[PDB]
Amino acid sequence: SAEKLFTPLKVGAVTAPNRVFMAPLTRLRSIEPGDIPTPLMGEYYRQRASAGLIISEATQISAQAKGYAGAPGLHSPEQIAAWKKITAGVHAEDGRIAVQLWHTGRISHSSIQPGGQAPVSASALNANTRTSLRDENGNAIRVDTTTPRALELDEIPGIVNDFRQAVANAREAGFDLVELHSAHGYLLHQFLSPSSNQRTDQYGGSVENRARLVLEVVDAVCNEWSADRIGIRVSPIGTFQNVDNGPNEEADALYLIEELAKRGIAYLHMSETDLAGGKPYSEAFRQKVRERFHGVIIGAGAYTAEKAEDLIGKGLIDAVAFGRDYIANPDLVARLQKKAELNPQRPESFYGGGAEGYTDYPSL
Ligand SMILES: Cc1cc2nc3c(=O)[nH]c(=O)nc-3n(C[C@H](O)[C@H](O)[C@H](O)COP(=O)(O)O)c2cc1C
Ligand SMILES: C[C@]12C=CC(=O)C=C1CC[C@@H]1[C@@H]2C(=O)C[C@@]2(C)[C@H]1CC[C@]2(O)/C(O)=C/O
Repeated sequence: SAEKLFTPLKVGAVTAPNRVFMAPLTRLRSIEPGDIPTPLMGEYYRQRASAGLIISEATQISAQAKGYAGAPGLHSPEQIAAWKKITAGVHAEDGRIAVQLWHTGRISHSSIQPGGQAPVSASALNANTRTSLRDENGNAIRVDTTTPRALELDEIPGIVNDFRQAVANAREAGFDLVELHSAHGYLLHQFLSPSSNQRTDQYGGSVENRARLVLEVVDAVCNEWSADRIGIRVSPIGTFQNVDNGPNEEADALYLIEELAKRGIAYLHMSETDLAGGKPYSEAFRQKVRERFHGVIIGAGAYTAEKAEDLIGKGLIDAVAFGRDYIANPDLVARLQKKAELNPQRPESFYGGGAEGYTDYPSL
């Protein structure tokens, strides 16, 4: 029963009974055509309802936002109807669930874009990585990303509106909170990073300009619903999927965080490392972040329970989001509380497929 990991925490409009959160995890098992959540996905989330808070797999705010075959959306009536069943399942088990909303930007492929056209981004620069599509048999396959088209200035308001509309849809779908995906090299992060943003208008250049889009989105969704329903995920230190954070990452991160604090949003979710190597956050930096944000702070990235307890005990973060351990342990909370062994992970089934390696992992 660790120490503080199993104590309640007020997270915006809801109250988590523990600080063991389920990180957003793309599993690519949605129905196509339609990018529709499935009953299987509903079962998967229901099995993990004991989490202090479940943060859903990244979900499209629009069809244009799609970058992976199998990722769900929250823009169509069918998607809203399917998500409604999933959130109800989680609530039936007394859990809480937030929907992570994204626009993949340049991490996409023309074959899954509307009209088969090139994807969009801050600038016309290829992501230089491989996204996941589906072959003729419906199996996940890695394919090089398509070079994007730079969004025209007059197209930006539309992007902001898509985020706003998706949040309105999330409210109807029964989600408890929404998490804006402003990390890991996706659209919002593409604007935030100098490496992927070479714009010469007000959306490029200074950190103020680079953060303009994400802050416009934050304001739009706070106005649409309520600030205490809004969370945001950032990965401001280091490099993620080829997108770094510039030569002044620390200062730029604090600027963004101070701006986010002004909106009084529910939480700040910090993704500290990418799947590969990554420089550890200094306690000094954590302190700088803590004193600038007055909401819940969630730490994530190869966390150990011990590390979570250490940082929560030091008053630097409030909760921890576990990714892969949640894939393999539906009842991770109980296991960590009883200090029980965990099920082994099967990475081969992280993406695509069906029930195997998804609803496959037993609870105690
Ligand atoms: C299979 C897989 C899918 C992921 N999908 C997402 C996602 O959709 N959105 C996101 O922000 N991060 C995503 N991540 C990152 C996780 O949220 C988490 O931060 C990461 O797994 C590192 O923590 P861990 O060591 O506890 O797994 C993904 C990671 C994995 C392994
Ligand atoms: C975890 C991840 C990272 C951050 C995020 O927000 C969402 C995801 C889900 C998809 C993952 C992605 C990666 O880290 C890169 C992967 C693993 C991709 C699927 C195929 C992939 O693009 C890879 O094979 C390219 O090398």
